[PDB]
Amino acid sequence: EVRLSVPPLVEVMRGKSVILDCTPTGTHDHYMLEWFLTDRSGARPRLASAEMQGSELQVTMHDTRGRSPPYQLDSQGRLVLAEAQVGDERDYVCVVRAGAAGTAEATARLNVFAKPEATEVSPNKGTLSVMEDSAQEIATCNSRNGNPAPKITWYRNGQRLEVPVEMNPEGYMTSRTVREASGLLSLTSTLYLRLRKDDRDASFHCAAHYSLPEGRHGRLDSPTFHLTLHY
Repeated sequence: EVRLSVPPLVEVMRGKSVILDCTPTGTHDHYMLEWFLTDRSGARPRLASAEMQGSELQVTMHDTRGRSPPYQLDSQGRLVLAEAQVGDERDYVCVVRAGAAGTAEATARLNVFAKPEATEVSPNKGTLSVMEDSAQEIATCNSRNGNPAPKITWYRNGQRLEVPVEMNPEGYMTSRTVREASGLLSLTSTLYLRLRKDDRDASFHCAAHYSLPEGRHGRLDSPTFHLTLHY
């Protein structure tokens, strides 16, 4: 009886082309292969249909959701996604119809990893003062348009500031994750610290940590800055 071999997980860098395999076994010379997407509504819009006979394949496109560039099948009926985008991060179903041998389906999850833009740091140059004892707005760090969501850390003189996101009088950081209209995820963190005399000479910077395919990671450090103080 027919059986379908589809990779459960496929990972790609944004912008890179990727192919989704669907190898049927236990079929004869003649069978059909179809690709579908899954809607949050449960419905499954058809992507493409392919009729295989010996080695001859006839493909018909049926895409109704649209893509740029367009979906396409390869000579084996594999789904080809050129220039992967976050929009492509979802489930894909392959169905094979092999007549008396049967019918089978399998799902592939495609994860698209987008490295966020260069880590941008905006120091507070307006109100910092060292006479004051409250937790002052030191700077804001932005890690835009990534996927998955980036993570931000803070440093003072090369050592990590282990400040929590909880509230407290001496130091902490905020985190705001925005889901862009595109689907991409931008992160904003602001560092808040009580300032002391020693901080007059301290240098600061932030860093974004992002996930990559095969469980790899990346890291984008922002430029280092010194504090602008007012008297």
